[PDB]
Amino acid sequence: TTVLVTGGAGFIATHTDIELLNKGYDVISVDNYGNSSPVALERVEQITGKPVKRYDGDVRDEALMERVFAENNIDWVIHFAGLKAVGESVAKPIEYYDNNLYSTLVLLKVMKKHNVKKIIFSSSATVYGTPKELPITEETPTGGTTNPYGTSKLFQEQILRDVHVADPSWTIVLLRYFNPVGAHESGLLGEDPKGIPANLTPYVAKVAVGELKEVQVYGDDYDTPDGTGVRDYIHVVDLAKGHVAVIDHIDKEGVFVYNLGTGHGYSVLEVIKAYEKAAGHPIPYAIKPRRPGDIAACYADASKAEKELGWKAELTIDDMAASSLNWQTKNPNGF
Amino acid sequence: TTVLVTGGAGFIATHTDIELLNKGYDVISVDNYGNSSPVALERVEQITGKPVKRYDGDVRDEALMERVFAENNIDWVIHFAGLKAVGESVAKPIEYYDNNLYSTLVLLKVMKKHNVKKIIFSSSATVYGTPKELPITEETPTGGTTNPYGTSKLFQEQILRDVHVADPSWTIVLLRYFNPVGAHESGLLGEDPKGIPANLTPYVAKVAVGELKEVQVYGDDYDTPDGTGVRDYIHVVDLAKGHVAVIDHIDKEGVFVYNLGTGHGYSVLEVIKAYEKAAGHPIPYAIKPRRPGDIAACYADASKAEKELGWKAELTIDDMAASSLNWQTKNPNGF
Ligand SMILES: NC(=O)c1ccc[n+]([C@@H]2O[C@H](COP(=O)([O-])OP(=O)(O)OC[C@H]3O[C@@H](n4cnc5c(N)ncnc54)[C@H](O)[C@@H]3O)[C@@H](O)[C@H]2O)c1
Ligand SMILES: NC(=O)c1ccc[n+]([C@@H]2O[C@H](COP(=O)([O-])OP(=O)(O)OC[C@H]3O[C@@H](n4cnc5c(N)ncnc54)[C@H](O)[C@@H]3O)[C@@H](O)[C@H]2O)c1
Ligand SMILES: CC(=O)N[C@H]1[C@@H](OP(=O)(O)OP(=O)(O)OC[C@H]2O[C@@H](n3ccc(=O)[nH]c3=O)[C@H](O)[C@@H]2O)O[C@H](CO)[C@@H](O)[C@@H]1O
Ligand SMILES: CC(=O)N[C@H]1[C@@H](OP(=O)(O)OP(=O)(O)OC[C@H]2O[C@@H](n3ccc(=O)[nH]c3=O)[C@H](O)[C@@H]2O)O[C@H](CO)[C@@H](O)[C@@H]1O
Ligand SMILES: [Mg+2]
Ligand SMILES: [Mg+2]
Ligand SMILES: [Mg+2]
Ligand SMILES: [Mg+2]
Repeated sequence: TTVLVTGGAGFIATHTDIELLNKGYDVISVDNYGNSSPVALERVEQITGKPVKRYDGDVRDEALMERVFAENNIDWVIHFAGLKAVGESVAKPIEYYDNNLYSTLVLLKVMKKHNVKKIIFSSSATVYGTPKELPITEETPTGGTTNPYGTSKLFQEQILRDVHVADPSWTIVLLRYFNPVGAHESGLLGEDPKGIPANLTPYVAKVAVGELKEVQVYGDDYDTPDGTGVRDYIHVVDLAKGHVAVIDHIDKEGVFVYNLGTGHGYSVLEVIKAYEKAAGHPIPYAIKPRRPGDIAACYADASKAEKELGWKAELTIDDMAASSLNWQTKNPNGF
Repeated sequence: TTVLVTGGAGFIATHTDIELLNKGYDVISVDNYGNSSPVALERVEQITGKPVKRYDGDVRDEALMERVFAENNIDWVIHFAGLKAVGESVAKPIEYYDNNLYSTLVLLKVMKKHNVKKIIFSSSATVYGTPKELPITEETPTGGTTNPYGTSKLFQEQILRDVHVADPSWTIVLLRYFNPVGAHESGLLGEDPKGIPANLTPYVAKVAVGELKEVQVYGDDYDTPDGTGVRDYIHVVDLAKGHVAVIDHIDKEGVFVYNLGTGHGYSVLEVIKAYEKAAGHPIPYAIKPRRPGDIAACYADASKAEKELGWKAELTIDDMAASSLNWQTKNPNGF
């Protein structure tokens, strides 16, 4: 089984690459390195002892994607390529909608042309907007998205559903990830964005090892116990294993929806404390205004994925923090 | 004032071109002729005695759209370019989403680059899905769209709203048209799709003049008085005049939403009868299965547009039928 992984050198993709390779799948990456390094793929290869076929370019480049599909026999696609910062998406909607919607459309056009009809889409808890209920299940209504990133994810889900309506020989798996954190136990690979991290834990990790000065905590006036945002953090290795479970167990036509989270919700301050326990010292933070697009609280009921895929997130917020900190200590500037 | 009209040689656009030109606006067309003829623009020029600057190509071609904006000083854009058949959209979702979403995104990218920040978007009663109430007002909730075409229109509206959030110096006018029918009184111009018409009235007109054999009536088991679909038909000349009213009266920043319809609902059989009265003979029809994506009944409350734009649709279903039939009699194969 050959798996094309778009955004193949990113955070979640590189952890997924490892887990796929370790189970005997073949892996091809396509990435433009907007938010990652090609070096991450060397580290995948080093950890696993296995190849990643590497293509360099944009998923919106039809000629490139035609070459990828012409040169390889692809069974599954995992579509990670996208821009993903909630706050940034509010200020740059067109950049988000172009990148995120059109990457998907060029991918699907080329897939259809080669009759490759099995896709895992990297969706997001953001599709639930302000959650109609907590914890969130796959029956919780979607919509009321609060930022163009989240909107783009919900739009993409609908586009994929419409593909199956027009051709029900497709297998479409919509994986709504919560908040992945952490690093591969080896410490050879972890979260390495370009520029200042837009997400919480890489920023916290960098402050803890002295690469950044101060954790910026966006809002303390949310309707949560300590007033900061509450999120379901999941170890990126558990999230990676979920992808392998999908491909191991789903070999039928249809549209399948799964929440991938832990069910445990942590506030921003509780994440900071987890890292402080891991580091053995204070991690400086400051309360700042709310970030546009942010909601108060979201966390998952992931029991559907356990039932149908045999999959559960085992790793704890301490494992997440320790592994993150191990990676960032060994690689303070990343790659 | 210079107005770029994308999809500038299509049905609604050519009627709009006339009304804009007759009020002293300058008009540029960009069109790929997927569903229209370049000859329609000669007829615009002939009716008005005024020029249309003609560009030939795809709105998704960034280099073309960059040339259009570099070569002209554009004040307003009216974005008609899209694929628009409900039933077809169900079978060809990706063609619809590519054409419709990416045309809009390339347009907006180029507009932003030249600081042209006034747009009228050709939206659609389809955004209301199965209407939560009748008649439909701009307060009726959107969503529950039943076909990728309608979905694409609702997605585009949200994208445009997100542009204004990121840059509230924009003027965005979302015009939700109901069902335009008819032709310019001259009979020199009218609805001329490529291939068999996908919409009702051009097909009815062609049957009436003997160009097609039999009106295919899609479903007679809807919850409507005669069981066929019910739509708010609006004379295309009234709809064109609505666009001029927007540009005459709206010169401020913001997002503005208007339903453009008559408030009168007609069944498919009542449309056929209107044409039979206009032709003076039976127009053969046959009851066929439901078309995928179709809803039972939609019609407009357009009083918001009357209030704010001084605009109202005056022309009746008889005017629509007579003018359609006048055009199709003089031009049985169109252009
Ligand atoms: N918390 C999370 O990190 C999270 C949660 C839910 C969903 N997701 C989704 O997961 C996917 C991956 O997230 P991630 O955290 O690994 O982010 P990431 O930035 O590390 O990974 C995305 C990769 O895609 C690449 N890329 C982006 N646009 C591209 C394009 N047009 N062509 C080619 N390459 C492109 C980037 O360079 C990057 O390596 C995204 O689609 C994101 O929305 C992420
Ligand atoms: N009942 C209606 O006809 C109706 C009602 C509501 C909304 N609308 C919207 O109005 C617009 C115009 O409708 P119309 O009835 O004039 O249809 P039309 O097909 O006559 O007009 C659209 C024009 O766009 C062109 N076009 C399409 N895609 C293009 C692209 N990518 N680049 C360049 N040209 C392109 C076609 O060749 C055509 O001339 C569409 O966006 C449609 O969804 C139509
Ligand atoms: C860039 C990124 O990885 N975004 C992902 C994250 O969303 P999400 O926006 O929740 O992720 P963040 O890591 O940016 O934010 C987590 C929490 O920390 C706060 N915060 C964040 C950064 C910071 O420097 N300071 C701070 O206080 C936020 O307000 C929020 O309450 O999970 C989603 C699924 O839920 C994914 O779809 C998003 O792609
Ligand atoms: C291709 C086209 O112009 N579609 C437009 C039309 O939708 P809409 O789908 O209503 O337009 P149609 O002209 O296709 O259908 C009108 C009615 O006639 C029926 N029918 C149609 C064709 C036919 O041959 N036989 C028949 O019975 C339909 O089932 C429907 O009840 O108005 C919408 C706004 O409301 C626009 O967004 C759509 O772009
Ligand atoms: Mg908790
Ligand atoms: Mg089980
Ligand atoms: Mg009526
Ligand atoms: Mg008034």
